Amino acid sequence: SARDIHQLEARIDSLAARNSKLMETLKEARQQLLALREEVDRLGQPPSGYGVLLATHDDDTVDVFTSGRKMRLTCSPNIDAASLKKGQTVRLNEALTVVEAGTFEAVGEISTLREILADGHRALVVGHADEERVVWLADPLIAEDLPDGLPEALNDDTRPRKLRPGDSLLVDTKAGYAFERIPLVP
Amino acid sequence: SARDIHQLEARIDSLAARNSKLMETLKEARQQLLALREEVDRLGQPPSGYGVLLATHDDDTVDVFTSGRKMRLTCSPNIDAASLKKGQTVRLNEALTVVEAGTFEAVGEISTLREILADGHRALVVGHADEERVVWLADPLIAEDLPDGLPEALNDDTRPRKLRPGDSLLVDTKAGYAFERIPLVP
Amino acid sequence: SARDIHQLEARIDSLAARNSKLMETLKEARQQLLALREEVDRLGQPPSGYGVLLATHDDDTVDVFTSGRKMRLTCSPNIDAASLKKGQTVRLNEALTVVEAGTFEAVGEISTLREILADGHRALVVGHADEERVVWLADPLIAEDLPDGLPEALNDDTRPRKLRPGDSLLVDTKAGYAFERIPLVP
Amino acid sequence: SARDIHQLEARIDSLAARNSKLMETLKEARQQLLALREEVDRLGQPPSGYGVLLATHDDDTVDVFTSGRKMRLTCSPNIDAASLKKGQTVRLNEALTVVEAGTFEAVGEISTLREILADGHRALVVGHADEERVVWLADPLIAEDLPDGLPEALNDDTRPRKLRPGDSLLVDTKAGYAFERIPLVP
Amino acid sequence: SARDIHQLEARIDSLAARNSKLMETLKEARQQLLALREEVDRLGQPPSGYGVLLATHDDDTVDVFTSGRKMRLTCSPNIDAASLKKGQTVRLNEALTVVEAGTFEAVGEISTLREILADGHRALVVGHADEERVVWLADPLIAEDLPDGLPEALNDDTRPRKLRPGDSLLVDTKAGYAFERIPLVP
Amino acid sequence: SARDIHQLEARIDSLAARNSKLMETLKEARQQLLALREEVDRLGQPPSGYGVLLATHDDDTVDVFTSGRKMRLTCSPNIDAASLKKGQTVRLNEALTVVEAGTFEAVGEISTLREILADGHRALVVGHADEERVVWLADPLIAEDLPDGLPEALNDDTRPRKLRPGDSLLVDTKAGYAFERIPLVP
Repeated sequence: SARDIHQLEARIDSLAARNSKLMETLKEARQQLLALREEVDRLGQPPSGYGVLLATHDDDTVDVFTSGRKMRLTCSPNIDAASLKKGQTVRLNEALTVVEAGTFEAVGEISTLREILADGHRALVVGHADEERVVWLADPLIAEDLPDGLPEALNDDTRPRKLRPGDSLLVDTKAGYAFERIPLVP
Repeated sequence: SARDIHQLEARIDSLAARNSKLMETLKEARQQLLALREEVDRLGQPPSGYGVLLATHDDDTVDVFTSGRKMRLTCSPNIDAASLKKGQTVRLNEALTVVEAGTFEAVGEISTLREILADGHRALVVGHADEERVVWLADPLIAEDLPDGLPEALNDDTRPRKLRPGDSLLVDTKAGYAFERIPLVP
Repeated sequence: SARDIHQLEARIDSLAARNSKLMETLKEARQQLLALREEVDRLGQPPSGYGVLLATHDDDTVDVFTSGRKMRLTCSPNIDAASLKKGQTVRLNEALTVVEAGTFEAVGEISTLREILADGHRALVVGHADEERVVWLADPLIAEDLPDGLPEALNDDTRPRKLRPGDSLLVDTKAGYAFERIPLVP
Repeated sequence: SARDIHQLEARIDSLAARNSKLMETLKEARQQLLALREEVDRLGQPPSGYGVLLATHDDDTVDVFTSGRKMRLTCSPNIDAASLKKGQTVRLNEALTVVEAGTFEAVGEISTLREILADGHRALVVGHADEERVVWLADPLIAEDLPDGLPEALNDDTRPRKLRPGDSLLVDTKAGYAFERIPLVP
Repeated sequence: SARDIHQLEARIDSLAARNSKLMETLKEARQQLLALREEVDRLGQPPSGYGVLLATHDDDTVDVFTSGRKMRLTCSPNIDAASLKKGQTVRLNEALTVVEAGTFEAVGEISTLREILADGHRALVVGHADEERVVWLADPLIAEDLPDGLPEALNDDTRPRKLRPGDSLLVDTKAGYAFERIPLVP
Repeated sequence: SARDIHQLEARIDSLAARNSKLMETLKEARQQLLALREEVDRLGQPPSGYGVLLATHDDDTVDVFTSGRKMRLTCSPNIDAASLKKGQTVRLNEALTVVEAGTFEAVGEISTLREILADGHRALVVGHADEERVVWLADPLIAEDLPDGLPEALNDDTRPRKLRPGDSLLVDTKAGYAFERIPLVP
């Protein structure tokens, strides 16, 4: 027979055609993604401002505290929402839209703390003119595996301990955070 | 005339399984380009303001306290018309229109409580250097079912009670509320 | 005669015509007013800000004090400019245009008062760090039929009196107002 | 043929007095729709700013002090180019252009007067905690015809005088003026 | 010959033409300048703001300090850059662009000064609550021909001297300037 | 026929030297209209912001401190990549993009130095009333080649040294740095 031959020579074209047009739509999608993901680094571009991170949400939002208010902010793709730590300094572009995580604020108000609260997250800190406030503790100061502390009879060690009613802390009253311990010798 | 039909059946059987390896990788391209495009499509929609709740109105409206000032603004169809409590933190969108309820601002100044006021609603508190301001109390400080306390002849106070003058309670002098009590120890 | 009949049948049409077109222009004016006055309630719509009222004018203006300056502000139709009392919290829409009157600011700075002034409107109040300032008194504290006083030998009454050099007042140093008396037990 | 003419004379006499009841109610519609439309047409024109007057210039210009800062701006044709006195309240329109004179800011800080100054224009006053600032005086404190005083050997001072050091006078340290004297009593 | 005559009658036109068109281009330039220089007085027009002059550059720019930041600002033609004195109140139009020079600030914070620095330009002033700060000195207080000082035994002269560890100064802590001496008598 | 040729040679010789007096004054018009137009063309280009330098990044970026806040922004491909020192006063254009090094903010608060810190980068200084803050030090306070000092048994300290606790050093607590040291004398 001579109809089968013409029936195949027709399927081969009906398949070469679907192969030309598919190979192209991929290039179109792989060009498209390299553009969208080039866009996401355009988001992390300077000039950018800095807020403290108050708390994490489930739906990829953050309570950040920036420019003096509590804001609830959408963050970038590029940023890993699990590994965001309470009270860490984040970065943010024009329209606020988070784009990095960062150290902890390292400079500022010192105040001595008077006790840790039932919560286990908040301190009674006492600032400078016998002023008392209640801050959140930056995850790093209640942190899981922090050494007992040991006594105070092999003198000044200052290496990282769990928190004592005595220590001096670096805080941001404006925000609501503790941040780090400090050696004082009074 | 029979090799002709192998050739064909062999170009075919070869394309249709290149056609199906592409089918499958183009699927897994669209599925990454569409999950990314929604994340980015979310970053477009503006962020959220937060503010303290100052009083319900027999209107639809509320007196909140947002980016510094005392404003009166409407609620969205979807939140509990009047069953949010005086002085809780709420969320607010771009055009300023409440949309959630929340916790209780839980960090801030500590004052002592000079005496609850005339009408059982305001307190007169003394701040950090003696200066006396008069604050609204927020519901869970005067809710209906709070134990009279007993006098103090067994020790421990950590558990909910009616406000006795003397108590150190926490307060946001720029907004006007007190928000929770503090387990004092000397 | 047959000219009079045609002369009336012509006046009746010349009057039926003026009656069709008048009945319509009214509907046009009564629709127009229901739109203008619907607009005036669109003005009192949320989101809205709140200022203190300094003093009233003849030509429907107010000296209000909102967001930190003195402003001379036009108010809404809906508003009864003679029932406005010096130092009364008003409300204001987007472009500042008053739209309600209201209670009295109820929370804030307590200070004690050292004397009323020859004016009979202004006080020497003495705040917290032996700081002295001079506020306007909210009409309610010099009000006409304020019961005299009587001594203090049937003890604590705290029901409304005329104002003593003793009492503690709720003020807004920012604005310049007193607002209410307070029972301090001392 | 005579009933015909009653009928007519009776349709007429009936319309022309429906025509005149409408005439009159449409009048009283236009008279409410036009009195309202002017009130609303007024709410369009922007509100007014206020500021203190810092010094006449032999130009047309004044150095006033408005939304917090110290600006120099023109006067409107219609106010008396030179006859307004150093440090009185003035009104200002949207494009900042003075338009009125006013009273004297009548409420604020109270300082004592340490000694009038070198040139007879500035005072050195001590504020509420001991800081000493140096303020301009406003005309009615150094105007030309003020009683030399008398020593004090009969009591009551409430009447206009030349400033004796000691006198507590009232002042607006962020703007720089003093504004009026105060009856002391011990 | 008759070709020379036609050769001159042609140069005279070729020169009358260059004379018509030149006389016009001048009017065009002299009209243009009277417009540009009319523009430069339109720049010094009210409403205008007031900054302190920090330091002068060579390239017609200034470090002024206005509205709380340090700014490097271009000034107008009309203004003589080498007659600008460190710490002199300047004026500035809408877009900041200097347009006058001025007196010195005249009112403000008094503090006594503990010493002049090795620099010879900066003082250790000491403000009110035993607060120490370090200001630039307005040229006028280290000025070249400042008479000596002399002892203090022909009593209070107050007439202009060179600066002592004793005197009280008028300063702007916000800017960083001293400005003038003051005769206190304690 | 010969007067004809004087006439001509005399109109010519007269125009061509009016033509050359204009030539020359039009030159001196263009030369003033173009030197002015460039001065004015400069006043168009926006002014400059300044801010403190908070830390180099192994990116291309810096953490500066500008119009009050703490931002991270890029450098102009012409300033020294990372050989600018921590906490020096840089300048910034309109779109906020650094463009220069500068001196050292030389005026401000004076504090005493309690003890240099753990990692030799932050100090803990006490301020003016007793509050203690923790500040970044700016290169020249801890650069490499600074004399150990010697003890105090001959006098005069004015010359560069390593920071001994006690020293009064200047500092800008809102930004975070200290900046230079002060020759103390009791």
